[PDB]
Amino acid sequence: TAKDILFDAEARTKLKVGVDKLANAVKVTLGPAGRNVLIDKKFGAPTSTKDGVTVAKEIELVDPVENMGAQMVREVASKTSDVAGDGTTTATVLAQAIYREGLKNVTAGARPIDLKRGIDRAVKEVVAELRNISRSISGKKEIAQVGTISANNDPEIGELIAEAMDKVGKDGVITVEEAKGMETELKVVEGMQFDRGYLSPYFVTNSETMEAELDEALILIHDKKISKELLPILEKAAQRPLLIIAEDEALATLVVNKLRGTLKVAAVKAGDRRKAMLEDIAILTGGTVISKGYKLARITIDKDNTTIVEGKGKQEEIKARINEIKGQIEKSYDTEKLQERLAKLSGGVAVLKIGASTEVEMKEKKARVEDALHATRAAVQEGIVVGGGVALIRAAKGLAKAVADNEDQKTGIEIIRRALEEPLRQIVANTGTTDGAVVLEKVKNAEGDYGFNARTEQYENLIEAGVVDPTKVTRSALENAASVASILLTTEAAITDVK
Amino acid sequence: TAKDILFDAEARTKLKVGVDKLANAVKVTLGPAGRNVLIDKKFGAPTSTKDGVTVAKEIELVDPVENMGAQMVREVASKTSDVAGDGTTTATVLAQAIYREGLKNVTAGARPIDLKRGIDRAVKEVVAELRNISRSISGKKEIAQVGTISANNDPEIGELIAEAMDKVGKDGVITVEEAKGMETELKVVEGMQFDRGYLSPYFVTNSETMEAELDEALILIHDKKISNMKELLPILEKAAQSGRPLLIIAEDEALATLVVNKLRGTKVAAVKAPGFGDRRKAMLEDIAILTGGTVISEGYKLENATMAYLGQAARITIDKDNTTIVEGKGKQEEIKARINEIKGQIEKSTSDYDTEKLQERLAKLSGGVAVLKIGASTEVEMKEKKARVEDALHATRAAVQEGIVVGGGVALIRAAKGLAKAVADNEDQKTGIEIIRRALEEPLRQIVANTGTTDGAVVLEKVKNAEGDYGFNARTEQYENLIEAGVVDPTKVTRSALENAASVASILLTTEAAITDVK
Amino acid sequence: TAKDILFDAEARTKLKVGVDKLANAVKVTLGPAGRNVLIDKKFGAPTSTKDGVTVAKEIELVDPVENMGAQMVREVASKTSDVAGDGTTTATVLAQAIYREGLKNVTAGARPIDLKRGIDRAVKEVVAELRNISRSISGKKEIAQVGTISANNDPEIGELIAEAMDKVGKDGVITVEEAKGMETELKVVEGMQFDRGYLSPYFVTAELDEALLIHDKKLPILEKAAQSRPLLIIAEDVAAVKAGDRRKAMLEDIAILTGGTVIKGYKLENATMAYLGQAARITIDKDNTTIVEGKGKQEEIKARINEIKSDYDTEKLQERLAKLSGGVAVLKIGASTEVEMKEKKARVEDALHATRAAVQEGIVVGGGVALIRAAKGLAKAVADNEDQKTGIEIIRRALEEPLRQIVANTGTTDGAVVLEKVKNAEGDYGFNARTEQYENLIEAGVVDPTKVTRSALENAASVASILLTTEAAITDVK
Amino acid sequence: TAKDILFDAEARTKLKVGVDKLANAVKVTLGPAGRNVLIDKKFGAPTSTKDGVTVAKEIELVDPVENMGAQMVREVASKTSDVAGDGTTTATVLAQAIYREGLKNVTAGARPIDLKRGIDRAVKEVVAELRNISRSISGKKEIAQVGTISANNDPEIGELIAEAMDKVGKDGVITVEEAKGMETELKVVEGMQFDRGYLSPYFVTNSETMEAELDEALILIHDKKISKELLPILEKAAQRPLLIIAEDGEALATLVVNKLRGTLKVAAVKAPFGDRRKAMLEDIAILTGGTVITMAYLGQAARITIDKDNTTIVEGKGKQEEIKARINEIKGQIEEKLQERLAKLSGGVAVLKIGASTEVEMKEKKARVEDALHATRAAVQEGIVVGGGVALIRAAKGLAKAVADNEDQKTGIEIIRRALEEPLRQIVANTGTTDGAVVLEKVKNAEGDYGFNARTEQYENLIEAGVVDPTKVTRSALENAASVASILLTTEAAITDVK
Ligand SMILES: [Ca+2]
Ligand SMILES: [Ca+2]
Ligand SMILES: [Ca+2]
Repeated sequence: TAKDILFDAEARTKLKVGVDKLANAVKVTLGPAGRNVLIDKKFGAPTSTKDGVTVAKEIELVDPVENMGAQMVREVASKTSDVAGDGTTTATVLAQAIYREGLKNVTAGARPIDLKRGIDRAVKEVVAELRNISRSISGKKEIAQVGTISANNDPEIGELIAEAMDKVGKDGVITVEEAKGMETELKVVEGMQFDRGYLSPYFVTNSETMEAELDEALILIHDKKISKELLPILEKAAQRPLLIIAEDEALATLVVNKLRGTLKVAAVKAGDRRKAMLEDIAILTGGTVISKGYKLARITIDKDNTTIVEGKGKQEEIKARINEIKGQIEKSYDTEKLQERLAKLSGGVAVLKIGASTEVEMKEKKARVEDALHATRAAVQEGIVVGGGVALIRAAKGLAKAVADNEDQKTGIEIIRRALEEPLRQIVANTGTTDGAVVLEKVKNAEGDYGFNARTEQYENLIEAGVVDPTKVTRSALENAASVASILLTTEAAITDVK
Repeated sequence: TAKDILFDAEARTKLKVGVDKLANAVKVTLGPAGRNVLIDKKFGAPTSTKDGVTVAKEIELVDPVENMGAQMVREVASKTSDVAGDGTTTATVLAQAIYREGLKNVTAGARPIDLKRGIDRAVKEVVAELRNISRSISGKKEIAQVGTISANNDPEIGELIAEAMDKVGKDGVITVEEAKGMETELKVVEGMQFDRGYLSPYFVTNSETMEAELDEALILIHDKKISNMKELLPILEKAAQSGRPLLIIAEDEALATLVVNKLRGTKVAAVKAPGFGDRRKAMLEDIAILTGGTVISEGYKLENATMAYLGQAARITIDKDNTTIVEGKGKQEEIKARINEIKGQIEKSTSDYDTEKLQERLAKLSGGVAVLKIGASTEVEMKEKKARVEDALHATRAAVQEGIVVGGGVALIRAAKGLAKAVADNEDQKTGIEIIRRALEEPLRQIVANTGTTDGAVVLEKVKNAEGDYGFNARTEQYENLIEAGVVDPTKVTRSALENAASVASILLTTEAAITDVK
Repeated sequence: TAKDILFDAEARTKLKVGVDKLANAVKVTLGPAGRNVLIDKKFGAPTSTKDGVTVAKEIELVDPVENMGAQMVREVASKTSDVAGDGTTTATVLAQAIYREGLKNVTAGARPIDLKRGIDRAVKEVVAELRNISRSISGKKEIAQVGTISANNDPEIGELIAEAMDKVGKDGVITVEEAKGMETELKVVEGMQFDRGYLSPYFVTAELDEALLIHDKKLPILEKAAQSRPLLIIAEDVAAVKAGDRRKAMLEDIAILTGGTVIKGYKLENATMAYLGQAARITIDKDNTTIVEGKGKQEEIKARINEIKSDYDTEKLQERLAKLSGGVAVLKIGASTEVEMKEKKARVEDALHATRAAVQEGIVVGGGVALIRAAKGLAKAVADNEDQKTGIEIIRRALEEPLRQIVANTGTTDGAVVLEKVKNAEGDYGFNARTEQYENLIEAGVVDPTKVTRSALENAASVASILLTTEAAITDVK
Repeated sequence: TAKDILFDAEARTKLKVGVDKLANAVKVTLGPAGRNVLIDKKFGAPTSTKDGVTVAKEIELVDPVENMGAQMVREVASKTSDVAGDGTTTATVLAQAIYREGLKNVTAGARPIDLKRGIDRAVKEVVAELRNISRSISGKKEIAQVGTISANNDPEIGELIAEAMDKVGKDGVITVEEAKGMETELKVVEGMQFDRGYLSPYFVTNSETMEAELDEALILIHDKKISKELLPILEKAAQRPLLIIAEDGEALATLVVNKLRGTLKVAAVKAPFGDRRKAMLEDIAILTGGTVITMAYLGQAARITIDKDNTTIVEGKGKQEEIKARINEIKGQIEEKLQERLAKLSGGVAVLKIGASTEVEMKEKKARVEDALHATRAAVQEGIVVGGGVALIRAAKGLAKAVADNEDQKTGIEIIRRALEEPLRQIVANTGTTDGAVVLEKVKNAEGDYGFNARTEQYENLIEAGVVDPTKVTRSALENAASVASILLTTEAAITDVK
């Protein structure tokens, strides 16, 4: 269709309006002092949410140029919680500050590409200093402590996550499921996980976790493309859910039936490494690959992940596949990919069964366990830092190592320096305090983990009081915010359809 | 869809208009002097109602942000009369007062978070003082006295409610049904109650009470989710040959078939199974042996279709929060054996948790269901006094729990004495406390205002300077002793009205943004 | 659906506009001098009517709040005519006057509730005095005269009602059908009638010969009884009629008069057709169901009478004795042509209904004079304050409105003098709008049943009291 | 339908508005300093691209006359990247500058046709001088250098391109597929290609590459026209896709509906004229194992790729002695186009199997090879000039040989003179510096390969620094730009439908 094109300053200023509309909406929920946001419904009472992810997913604008900038910062900041599980709102606040002060200097005559270089060099040094203050977590002692903090002072949850990672390892597969009663238990079952996600978002079973739950599901292994093709195998299977695994018209047939009352299915994709894993996935679930003269318990489907929990094969035939994998190990960079498959079959999947007195309390703990698990998995990888937005301020000391080739690149370093204070400035601002300018000054002049705690409105040691953020959360927020702001600063044109 | 966003003062002020539109409409019906509200109808004469709940259900606004505030106060205040049986309009009047005075101070420089803390600390002390001034109701004598007051001075109803609570206890299951004649009687029949709702409001039989009533219904017990609408077709078709309604008890768009089929023609309802996990499979058997049927586990829904496996009961009532099975057709023989089985498992007493967890299951099959059959000379007279029994029953149920206090809004004023124990960390928190102090007078000030007098300021002064149960009775327009005169409220109603009102008023003060779709 | 809300003065003022629009349309038809109203139709010539009820049923307004006030008065004033024969327009005129003066004082600062208390106290005393001046009607001579006046001065119609009420009694069942010829014949036939009626609007046909089903509780017999005779279905659920403690006792009474039995050891699915009571002819319209010649056992019906023959309950089942022992008189009216027959047959039904009401609560002077005479009872009305006293005064001036509208419809501007000459006079002296002369209205034949007059005032004060106490009007957004 | 007509200057001015909107949007992506362009999406985050080809395809205008000017320049400039593999953005920048100065002199009173004559004489001289300063590429040493440059300094890619051209020759057919594993290999099979592509774009299997890919399809040779008729033999092979090769309407649309729907994947390609087309039909039979005009008459093998202007068959179904029998028959005629007939079967097709560590890196490396392969074929053909827009400035010395009859024709010569420096002026402008006027004068004064490198923002020798463009790219962008700009200068009327 026809287009409307905006150029340079007129395009960048209108993008700022959309970025500001997104940020100002989500940033009021930042921190423990975050305020309440009302999201209207079509009928009934509205939704009261203090979560910044809920507010962000509802943000949409009438003006397409403003909506572009709002959707740009949304997609980039959303990639923070994908590999971490927290910090989307922090990245959004940072992205607004980096882009606001960047445009001010671009208007002043600074080169946008030099401001980008100064930002990119400043970010590498802030992350460097950020890892210097990072404290790694390993062992069932301090792992259970991180899980207890993320579970809001629940030591029984921390040990459940600690003893789970002591079986399959720190890189192992951990799954949370509902128990059969008050007792919470931990067991390990045969299963694997790969990096192929769902083909369409319409396969999501519950928007709470954005996953797809298939209970007692049949598995279909196919090495060819999709575009349905074979009705009888698919139609007769509807007489238990079915997971279809192919190499790629037929997708629309599965989406309509997914929303339909019956025929509940999901579609997940799978060189020669894929041919061997399909037979390995079929030997685990007892199925048969179709490639080869073939003609015609729980499965969790995430965005980037697919996990088969307790796939039922033959116990002896699955172990016979293990002998073939390690047998080829002794016969050989190429051997690294083969040993990965060895840990998937023999490693298993640790399942965390959570239960409570009532059903609403059983789903209460399951919500906290999945949150505590996701945060602890990130704390084991890149470590932990001080929360409350202080770690970004402490990491500002590393800016002295940033080298600016000219004045404009030095300005970009100053933009990052002033942006690091914005998350803490907003956390104090959400308390309704008019003195928040002094609060930032005391925390900045201090050292270490000393900072302002917005929950009790008291100055104390944040790590000692349980206020901490995963290092992966803090560094990803700054990297993503600086990424989207640099793309918007260097954007000379904005193209959109005509209404 | 694209969104429009309001921020801070502009959002809170727009939300206040919706709360005022809701409150000003419902509050004219408060008290015995409450005035009449005309509600337009599609065709014919309009509906005249003095009931604040009926007026509240009709309130809807064109402005999306204003409608949000109106629906916020509506849902939270509706929870007052949900558990306590009354107090919805009082919760709305209190919510408008706390929110109005709250917004005045926010624009004056007060932090909303410290106001909320001052609000919450004041309410905890006012509820505390309500507990101290509350008279606990116990014993067959005064229970009938409370039931007589709630019945509008009918001694027969109070004695009937008191006798019902004597058979099944305080927590027993009591239902109100129509009788066959002028004689009012009480019948205790075998049954139980579990908390589960219908899977869709379209199953509701009588939209006035929002209940699904089934006479001589068939009970289908299944422990797994049904998404099929295929394997269940032969057993559902075999129920059409019987002609009696069907209640499907399962774990769970297959429910859309039964919702549309029963709405447009031929009469069945479905609810979720009670509990979960291993405790669900055991309760489904108790809900089976009681109704005279068997559980379908892994038999199957497709094959093995037998009406002997289906249970049946005389009457089954399903509200949104609960499902009641009255007079199950299961024989008394195996029911006695099921009791000794659970009592034998309770005699083992292994885990301290499972000990009382199993007794909750035993008490449902032991105490049964007490049925109150109400009748009169004419059919229209029975429907009048049947609604009075259902109101008097729910009022007495709440009176036995938390006690009773003085009505006429005086208990809220008397409970202000507890504000001296409310500690304030700063002036903003102290401001939130005096916001609660001025809000407690609002229910009485509105009750007096509904009399039409301009002297309400003087009436509020006499009652506050009075002592104990002395207050103004808006019905007779006389200063007297309200408890001696029969003006009383369950303590649960009064404390829930203030708690809910302060809850929704605190959320709106802490609301910095309002998101709504573009028109 | 979103709503628009009005409060207090704004709400009640717009409600008054709708009430004024309804009253001003119907009140021009009041009295014998009432004027003419044209009602548009879809195609052809419009309908012209002097009847206030016809104009009332056509009143619908575009403004929802104004329409609510019009439908309020319409529904309440229509209840006056449930059993009246007249008086629907009078109740609307009274409701307009009470509500107008009510709002007028509410704006002046009077409490609406104190006005309502004064209104209700004033009505009880007016109705009390209305019964003191009322004259009871009993005996075939007085009933024949009242029936003649209700027949538009037809002496034989009044005698027909009197002789029919002479054999079956004052409370007896009287029905009207069409004669088979010129002769108008009255004959007492066996049967009973109750107050129930058809459960739906349809099946008007309801004339059923050889009815040939009594079911107390909530299928194959319908197809069985169809071949071998229209069936009547009496149950609590080719015609069906609805059926507390005295309900089942009368089910056996109908089962004895009919040749069947009540279908609780009887199942409606397994019930034989021999249990179906068969009568001669059944006539069912809306509020009544008439059974004629139930064809039951004369020995069983005579035995059930002896079975019947502690205070209000003893007289409750004593009315069932009049069902079996008493009969149903049939009035068959005929003439030379069908146009003169069906018209005269409708005049008998309208005259019988008025005569039935005159026997119950009595008769009072017409022309709106009874409401003015009954104003003397207001001296017994006790006022607790000045606001309630103004409520007494509202009713006082309201009672003059019906007579003032009758004189206004004559087109004269002298109606103010006619109202004063009536109030200064005592007794039955009044103004006859037919001859436009002063005379005694009872001797002149101008009279209304006391039930008609008291119901118009009680209903008018009722609907006007609700509107004065209405603080809110909620309507759907356009 | 009714029309709106604009005449002369009124029509040419409106066309310029559309030309400017196309150029100004695409030109910000020109050069290594090119800046991002945000293109809106129906839902989700918008597309951010630095590619001028992606931006150009999105430009569409509301005004009909303005859209004509944008579509004229876009289609003509797209022919640059079609044959030469690149330079479609440069052609748009040149066409904007030529048409801008053209209209400016037409308003000054210069005859448009003499401006066109002056432009065309100048282009022939600039292209001639561009050939003089070009450097021919030959041998495995020079080809490996060009392939490594187009691969962003990846010696494995440059050597593979030179090795592939070492077998099939300079003009031989080279195709790129995806390898079955980590190892990158090379294989040669017996195949041929012809200049006839697909009949309809709806047969495209893969998008954004403007092509169609048939994996393991069947070939049918038909000498007549296809207008349901031959359907009886079509469903016999429907129980694998098939490739129909015939002279061509009615039944062609039936295959279009079956394409987008996904039932019986098929593609139609015109037969390669007269007796010569039937002669190549036998070569398309014997080599492909089919029979000219039954399931025995349809050959097949490997994968068939179908471009717009091209179609390729791979590896054939023919027997080893069967292909040699027809090769001896064509070689039977001794004593100019008959040599190209036997150069197809005997030439073969070189298949490039590209692979990487993961599946995501393979498609990034594969597209890198496909761009390098297309860039190398232009280097071996017309040579290589200096990049960075310097070759257009150096070739301006050839304007002395251009003979101008009158002043208007001399004006056209100078229009080309000022336009040749426009691409370099835009590359420096994309850096954000306001001093770019100095960079242009400093490069113009220097001689040879000395020019400005916008990647490092420093002056150097561009040929030794890796900055180079194929001569075919530079000369085509100028010839295409001057072509469309001359048509618009001579356009006296613009006719378009009424809205
Ligand atoms: Ca809405
Ligand atoms: Ca209407
Ligand atoms: Ca859009």
